Amino acid sequence: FVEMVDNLRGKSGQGYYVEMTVGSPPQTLNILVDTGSSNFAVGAAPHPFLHRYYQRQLSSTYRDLRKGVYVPYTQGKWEGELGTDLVSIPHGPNVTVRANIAAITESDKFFINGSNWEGILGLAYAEIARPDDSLEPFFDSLVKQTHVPNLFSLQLCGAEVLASVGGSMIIGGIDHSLYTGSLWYTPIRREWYYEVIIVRVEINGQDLKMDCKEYNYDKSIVDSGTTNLRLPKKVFEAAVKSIKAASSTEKFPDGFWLGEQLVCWQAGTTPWNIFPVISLYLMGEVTNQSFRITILPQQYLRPVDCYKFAISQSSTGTVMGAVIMEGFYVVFDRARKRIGFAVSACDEFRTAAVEGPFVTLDMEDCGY
Ligand SMILES: CN1C(=O)[C@@](c2ccc(OC(F)F)cc2)(c2ccc(F)c(C#CCCCF)c2)N=C1N
Repeated sequence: FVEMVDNLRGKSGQGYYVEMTVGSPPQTLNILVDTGSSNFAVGAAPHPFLHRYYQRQLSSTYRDLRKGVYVPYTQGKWEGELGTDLVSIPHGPNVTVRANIAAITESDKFFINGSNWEGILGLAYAEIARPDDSLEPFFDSLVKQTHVPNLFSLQLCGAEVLASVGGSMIIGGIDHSLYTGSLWYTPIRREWYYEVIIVRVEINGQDLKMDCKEYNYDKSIVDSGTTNLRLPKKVFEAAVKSIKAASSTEKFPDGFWLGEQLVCWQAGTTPWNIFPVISLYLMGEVTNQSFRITILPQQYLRPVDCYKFAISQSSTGTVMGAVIMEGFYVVFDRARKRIGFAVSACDEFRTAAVEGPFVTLDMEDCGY
């Protein structure tokens, strides 16, 4: 998997993308790695934010499925045309797949100005594919057509323009050099999103003491296509109160805590130690057993030395977005219906951690 290391790039808050080629001859595009959706959806017509796009006309191997797709969603919308073509990942496995491609012809608030990607690689399951679950997701095609093992892993690394970020998507395996210590696994509750179960939450060692159903209300998911840790309303309010209290030696405006206003210190003086660590305890493979992943302010204050608060409110459940994933090497073990976490290879007092087991009772009752 040596050749797949550092195959991801992005700008802070604009997602991580992998280089792909579509069609014959190959057309090079940058594609968002998105565990929170299930379509391979690519810009296929001019757009003000797109500097290149997929040209079906130019591909000898393109096949029209003669059906459209319209996807309205919360933040925006897109419209397109379904078909198939040959798809490769130059810094991925040495294979070529015939995949479904939604060629986006019209969109609103979908593409991001300056992001440097032109499409999305939906890595989640067929249940949430558009227009419906009959449209085989890319990874499913890849596994069915090739000898690639049914697993992928993501090392998303942190670190005037938006700061450039990097990482690795290891397709078909686990690269031991990308993590230290043990890999701890949480069950995939249901194969639609990468749905998981959080059984408790601590801020600086202090239990939020909520009924665990609250942490998963109405679901909890692992989503590389979301920047923030997003939390259900009641959990969000409990969390910010706790973080405000720990960092009380300094005062910040409401705009900061609402994740919309930046906060600055002079270069090098960021008081990391006034901000608490946050531990999410995930359901273990064994009943009554959990493990915790612990994240630092360095993860949840996102650089814009100016930072935005990267924890925000959700009405669609918990979203463990890039800022959770950036602490860790994350294994999407589809074959064994489980997601692994270990401390990623990528300050002086604190470190991100993955630690277990911890005995917490009635974990199945945390669902919903
Ligand atoms: C939450 N989320 C989205 O809204 C979405 C998405 C993807 C496909 C969809 O339709 C499907 F049918 F093609 C609908 C929604 C998404 C859409 C547009 C975007 F610029 C981004 C992004 C980004 C970079 C910041 C976090 F990286 C994510 N991906 C996620 N995880």
